[PDB]
Amino acid sequence: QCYHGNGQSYRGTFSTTVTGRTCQSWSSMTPHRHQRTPENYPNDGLTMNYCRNPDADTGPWCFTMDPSIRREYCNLTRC
Repeated sequence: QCYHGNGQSYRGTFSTTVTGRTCQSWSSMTPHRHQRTPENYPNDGLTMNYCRNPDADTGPWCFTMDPSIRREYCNLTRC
C-alpha cells in the first residue's frame, strides 16, 4: 500500500520527500507555520510527520525540516 488516486486515503508512515529531505511533524509551527494541523483537521490522519494529503493535492506531501523548503511531495509511487 503506497498511495492510491490523488492519495487522499494515504494513512502510512512514510516521511521523506522526493529529494531525501525529512518531514516536519504536523503539530509543529517550526520550521514552517501552517493551519493544516491535527486540531484543525481532526480527520486527516495528520499523525506525527507522515506523508498526508490534507488538501486534495495530487499525492501525499509534507512541510520540511529544511528551513528553506517549506513543502514538497513525498517519495511515493502511484499505487
